[PDB]
Amino acid sequence: VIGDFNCTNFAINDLNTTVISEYVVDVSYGLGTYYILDRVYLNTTILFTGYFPKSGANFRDLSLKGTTYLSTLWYQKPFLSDFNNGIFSRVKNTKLYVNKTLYSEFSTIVIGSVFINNSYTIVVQPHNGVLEITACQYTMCEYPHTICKSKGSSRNESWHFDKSEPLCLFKKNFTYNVSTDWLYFHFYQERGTFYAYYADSGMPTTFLFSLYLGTLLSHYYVLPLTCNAISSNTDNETLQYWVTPLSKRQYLLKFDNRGVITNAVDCS
Ligand SMILES: *[C@@H]1O[C@H](CO)[C@@H](O[C@@H]2O[C@H](CO)[C@@H](O[C@@H]3O[C@H](CO[C@H]4O[C@H](CO)[C@@H](O)[C@H](O)[C@@H]4O)[C@@H](O)[C@H](O[C@H]4O[C@H](CO)[C@@H](O)[C@H](O)[C@@H]4O)[C@@H]3O)[C@H](O)[C@H]2NC(C)=O)[C@H](O)[C@H]1NC(C)=O
Ligand SMILES: *[C@@H]1O[C@H](CO)[C@@H](O[C@@H]2O[C@H](CO)[C@@H](O)[C@H](O)[C@H]2NC(C)=O)[C@H](O)[C@H]1NC(C)=O
Ligand SMILES: *[C@@H]1O[C@H](CO)[C@@H](O)[C@H](O)[C@H]1NC(C)=O
Ligand SMILES: *[C@@H]1O[C@H](CO)[C@@H](O)[C@H](O)[C@H]1NC(C)=O
Ligand SMILES: *[C@@H]1O[C@H](CO)[C@@H](O)[C@H](O)[C@H]1NC(C)=O
Ligand SMILES: *[C@@H]1O[C@H](CO)[C@@H](O)[C@H](O)[C@H]1NC(C)=O
Ligand SMILES: *[C@@H]1O[C@H](CO)[C@@H](O)[C@H](O)[C@H]1NC(C)=O
Ligand SMILES: *[C@@H]1O[C@H](CO)[C@@H](O)[C@H](O)[C@H]1NC(C)=O
Repeated sequence: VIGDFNCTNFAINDLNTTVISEYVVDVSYGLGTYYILDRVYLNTTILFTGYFPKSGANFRDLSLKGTTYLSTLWYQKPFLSDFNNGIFSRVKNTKLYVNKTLYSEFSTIVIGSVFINNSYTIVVQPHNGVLEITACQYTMCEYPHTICKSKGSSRNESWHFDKSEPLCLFKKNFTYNVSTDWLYFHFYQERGTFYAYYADSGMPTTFLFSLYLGTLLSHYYVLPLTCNAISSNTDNETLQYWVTPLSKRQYLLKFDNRGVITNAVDCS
């Protein structure tokens, strides 16, 4: 389980027939890199040490799409994952349509330790062009999940059950371009402070925020999304949420004559 609160008994089983899809990290076009502090480098190559993916390591696609039933096995290892120093995410923006109006969906991620309301859980959730980010003492469900608010779902949304508002260290919204095909994120921790970088356009990420927690984060989980759409019998659309571990690595970075990181090399 994530959490421990019994949010519902409705339509749960032990279905085993789901496996992690995997793909190979390739930073040669600047994927997995980020812009350095407030600096601009031009038409040059730099050696820099930062929280980066290992080149040639695997990404794991942790996105889960459901329709009605939830497997208990989705709420365990290998999906419930160790956070260590941090993670890099490559996220497909699943662009749906209703009456020729565009809607943007992708999986929520939660980052935490015990997921009990005596500890802070970070949550990053899309709301169709608004990225809502919070860090609160959420009463996380045993079996948390989200819904397609655009197309609808056979079950209600539930990932926490707080009746009164919980205590929060952080709560902000960031806009993102709903038309882009991919979002990139770095989430990492150093000396009890969490750091988030993202990009909605291009591959190199840029700083969103940092947050003092004092405590070590230890786990992350990508919430199942339940939808009446997003499948081969209705639209051929898919979720994808690729993650890979960060570590403190030395990279070569190449900046063009307008300060964009165009290429990188993991030196080991
Ligand atoms: C912070 O987060 C913690 C969890 O980490 C929350 O603590 C839980 O809170 C819930 C809701 O109050 C508790 O659930 C309720 O427990 C009652 C007592 O359980 C005993 O009695 C039942 C029989 O009634 C036995 O089966 C059981 O083994 C225990 O011996 C139950 O009486 C409640 O059931 C009633 O309400 C539900 C509501 O859905 C109905 O469906 C039932 O029919 C029935 O009417 C209910 O189960 C839970 O026990 C708490 N857990 C712990 C570990 O304390 C905190 O509430 C939360 N704090 C804040 C501020 O949000
Ligand atoms: C951040 O974005 C969220 C999601 O859009 C906003 O939450 C909604 O706010 C309206 C107006 O108060 C409510 O009617 C909705 O019920 C809220 N939830 C959802 C899921 O839409 C939120 O107001 C924004 N701002 C902040 C500071 O959180
Ligand atoms: C969860 O809640 C329902 C309704 O109260 C109950 O029937 C079910 O036995 C509960 N399961 C657990 C593990 O608490
Ligand atoms: C579930 O899948 C795992 C991993 O392949 C396997 O070890 C296990 O025996 C399976 N159990 C059932 C009942 O399918
Ligand atoms: C960029 O750097 C290369 C290598 O020094 C040089 O040949 C080129 O003229 C430079 N171009 C600009 C626009 O600075
Ligand atoms: C969803 O919420 C509505 C309104 O509270 C309720 O009527 C319905 O029974 C709920 N269904 C489930 C599966 O939770
Ligand atoms: C949004 O993304 C699309 C596709 O990448 C791009 O054509 C468009 O210019 C972007 N708009 C904004 C405001 O960034
Ligand atoms: C999904 O793609 C396949 C191959 O093109 C096609 O047979 C199928 O009908 C498509 N499904 C929908 C809902 O269009």
